[PDB]
Amino acid sequence: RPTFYRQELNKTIWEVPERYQNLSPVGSGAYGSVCAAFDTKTGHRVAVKKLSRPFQSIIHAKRTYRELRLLKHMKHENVIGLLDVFTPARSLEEFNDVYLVTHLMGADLNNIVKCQKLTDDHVQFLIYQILRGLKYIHSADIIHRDLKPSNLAVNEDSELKILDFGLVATRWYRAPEIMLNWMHYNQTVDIWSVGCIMAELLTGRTLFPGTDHIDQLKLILRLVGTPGAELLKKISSESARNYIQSLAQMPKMNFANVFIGANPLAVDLLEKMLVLDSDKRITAAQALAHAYFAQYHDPDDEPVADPYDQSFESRDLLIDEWKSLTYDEVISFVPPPLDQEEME
Ligand SMILES: Nc1nccc(-c2c(-c3ccc(F)cc3)ncn2C2CCNCC2)n1
Ligand SMILES: N=C(N)NC[C@]12C[C@H]3C[C@H](C[C@H](C3)C1)C2
Ligand SMILES: [Ca+2]
Ligand SMILES: [Ca+2]
Ligand SMILES: [Ca+2]
Ligand SMILES: [Ca+2]
Ligand SMILES: [Cl-]
Repeated sequence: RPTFYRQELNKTIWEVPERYQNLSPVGSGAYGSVCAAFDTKTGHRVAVKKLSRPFQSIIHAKRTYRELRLLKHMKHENVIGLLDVFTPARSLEEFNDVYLVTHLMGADLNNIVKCQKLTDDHVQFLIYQILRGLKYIHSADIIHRDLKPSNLAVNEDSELKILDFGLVATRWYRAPEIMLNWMHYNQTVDIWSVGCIMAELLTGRTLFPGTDHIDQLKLILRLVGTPGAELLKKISSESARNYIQSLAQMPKMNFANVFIGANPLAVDLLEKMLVLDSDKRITAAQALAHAYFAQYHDPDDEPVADPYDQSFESRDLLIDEWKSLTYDEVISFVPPPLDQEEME
């Protein structure tokens, strides 16, 4: 049995195994807070997330289970996964805290594009990695739905992982079907976000920096043009349909005149991502085959996910049932090998 120690971090007590040393706060995460740490077992740097009040209500309890199940399933180099999961609890009766461990990623995408004019080759690599991770999570019928630079973790060598998938926020990267609440959408909501992110990496400017939902919609329509009646099919609110229908008709812009000086292959990819019709939007797997990524693309190294059983999502269980199921998942966790890759 590991010896734990207590340390106050972010004005609360963390209780962690001696294995993890030199904890230092590196910001909030989804439903928790995160500390960097040194794993004395492997000499690796890790990030430890302590969930906040994981069993306070059935909402917290189910999202705790959801997140632990999801992270236990994710095994991809561009997707956050688990090195460890622990609790100071000695039994289910004591079980009230959950800590999740992953490799340390020092930055997010906003740290990369802020004070640096990125080269096109570097933008290619960053977007390629997002799409590789999206192909994987999408293959398991998991969608991010709120992909944005602050949800892309990046290390010192621009290696990137998607986080907080499948779970006041900026809406500047959200797919229009999400932001304004369409009755049905698909996995390519995330591809819209990639388009917005890529545009910003190329120009240094946020593509659609709207001040409210209506201002953001008008910015979007100025670029991609007014939608046809067909897309009104997806909007339930009559007042919203009436408003959009009421707008003066706008032509789609030629993206080549918007992204002056960009790689023409980048402009072509943006044209395929930033389309209002989500059934016309390029998929992650299709985008990986686009010539923009030719120097990185490798079909042998763009894997899909094992099937993921989400049948628990339709079920209402009691707090103590979610808590016991979560405890089961903590105890059954099998840490991965330190080295899980081989030369191609
Ligand atoms: N520094 C770093 N490195 C890796 C991940 C995170 C992380 C996690 C997280 C998720 C699961 C897990 F098991 C452990 C940590 N959640 C939010 N963040 C963010 C903390 C600051 N914003 C960017 C990343 N932070
Ligand atoms: N001000 C910005 N950074 N973006 C707003 C934009 C700029 C141009 C491309 C699209 C459409 C239209 C012209 C309005 C987005
Ligand atoms: Ca390769
Ligand atoms: Ca190896
Ligand atoms: Ca490596
Ligand atoms: Ca090969
Ligand atoms: Cl599974």
